[PDB]
Amino acid sequence: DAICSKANELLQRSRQVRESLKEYQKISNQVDLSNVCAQYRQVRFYEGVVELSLTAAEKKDPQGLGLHFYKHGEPEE
Repeated sequence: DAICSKANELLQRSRQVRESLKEYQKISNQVDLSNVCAQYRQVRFYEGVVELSLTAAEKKDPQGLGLHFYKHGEPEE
């Protein structure tokens, strides 16, 4: 929440103008990231953003739970 707001600000300062990028990496998580992502791109940060997205994906899951889900591929839990 508040942390998220801080993150947006973190990037926002970075929008104005390496360090802020790092600060973002620390914060990265969830849906708000979508909006935040557009911001990363503004200063041509495509490459870092992908690892960012990927790391986040792994961070929530750790780990390999989804793979099991696919194996069954069941609609059940």
